[PDB]
Amino acid sequence: STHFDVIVVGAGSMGMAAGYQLAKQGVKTLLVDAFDPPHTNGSHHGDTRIIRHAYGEGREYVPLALRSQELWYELEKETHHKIFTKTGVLVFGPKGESAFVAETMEAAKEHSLTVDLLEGDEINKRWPGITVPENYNAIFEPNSGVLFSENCIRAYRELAEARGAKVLTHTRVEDFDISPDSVKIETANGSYTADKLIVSMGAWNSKLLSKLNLDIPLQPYRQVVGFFESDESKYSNDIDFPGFMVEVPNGIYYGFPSFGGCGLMLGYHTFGQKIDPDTINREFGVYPEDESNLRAFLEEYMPGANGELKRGAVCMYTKTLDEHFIIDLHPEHSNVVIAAGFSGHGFKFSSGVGEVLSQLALTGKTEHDISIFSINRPALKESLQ
Ligand SMILES: Cc1cc2nc3c(=O)[nH]c(=O)nc-3n(C[C@H](O)[C@H](O)[C@H](O)COP(=O)(O)OP(=O)(O)OC[C@H]3O[C@@H](n4cnc5c(N)ncnc54)[C@H](O)[C@@H]3O)c2cc1C
Ligand SMILES: [Cl-]
Repeated sequence: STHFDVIVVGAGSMGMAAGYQLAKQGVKTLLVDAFDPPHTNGSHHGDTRIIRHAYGEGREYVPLALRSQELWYELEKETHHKIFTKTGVLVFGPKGESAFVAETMEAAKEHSLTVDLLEGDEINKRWPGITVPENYNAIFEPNSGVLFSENCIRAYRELAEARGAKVLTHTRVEDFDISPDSVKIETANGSYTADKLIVSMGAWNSKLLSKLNLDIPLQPYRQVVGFFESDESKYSNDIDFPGFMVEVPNGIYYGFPSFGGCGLMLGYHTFGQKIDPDTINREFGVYPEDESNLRAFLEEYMPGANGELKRGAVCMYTKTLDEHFIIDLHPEHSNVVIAAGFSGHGFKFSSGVGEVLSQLALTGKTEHDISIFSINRPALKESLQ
């Protein structure tokens, strides 16, 4: 008996950003979440996320990253919660052997991004505590950095609610009923209707998009991070130790300097367990690889950051087959917007994605170029159910 203008299902990284954008414009919005964001059951916890701009994954990503960066600076000004610290982001790998490094370097050139290029011992000299072989090269982006991701969602929620958005917590959406002129969601706490729907359920998109007659390969992965006791004279943000994402022969790792003595945090990017979001084991350390894959990197490349484990977390990626996002209207329903498959690299864009989703919901179009995120693209291996 309350009709909304827009309902957002899944008020996490993408949905809460969309909620803020909609509320800002006086759009009557309901956000429904299975938990109470920010929380520790989805893809947004573990405190910190890298934002970088030299995005070799595709041209379309660079302006989205730069717009998102400006939106994060705006958010910083709007809230009391801490949003962004400009740690810089270091990318390294073996010379001539890392597509990730090469693509990052190409992206910086193509978009005239401000970066430093260094190699071998220059890396170890600039950032004491890093020990790479002489045949490694690097590209450092001084103006990118680290987002406090739980703070971001909390701030967007507070601002959205202040403007009149309603947030229904601890409420799982179980089904959808879509009409030419309205949308309906079904939950154990009641059913709700609106003119438009945004669907942004994170790892649960892989289970519930079938309720919208969609059959899209989406695989959730269990991805752990650990915080380690570190040499603070080397690895502290206070001594300019950078965020990093790097490629070594056995994969990609990412991490964060120690903030206020929390310890250096590390994740292994290219490996995780295939899981179901409803049965995933969210306890860190239950597989020996959780800790050992991290320490194998640290002892080789960041040896003074390989101390006692201070904290672990268990988070999820949701991968598409091509590892590009899905941001598009539902092919059968122009009043339904889908945001899915962020493939372990979506958080930095979540501010810009909130803007895109807002535009798609209200106008059926966006000013951003999102062509590479089309739900109809062949590399998805997608169709209707
Ligand atoms: C360990 C780790 C490190 C990462 N590091 C980075 C990084 O450094 N840089 C970067 O850009 N990205 C990073 N990412 C990726 C980024 O965090 C994700 O791409 C992004 O958070 C996905 O956002 P989302 O809104 O799709 O999912 P979420 O933020 O998980 O939001 C989905 C929401 O949907 C809700 N929901 C689920 N089912 C229902 C239902 N049936 N009804 C109602 N609500 C429902 C959930 O409760 C949740 O709140 C990392 C991810 C992980 C796991
Ligand atoms: Cl993801």
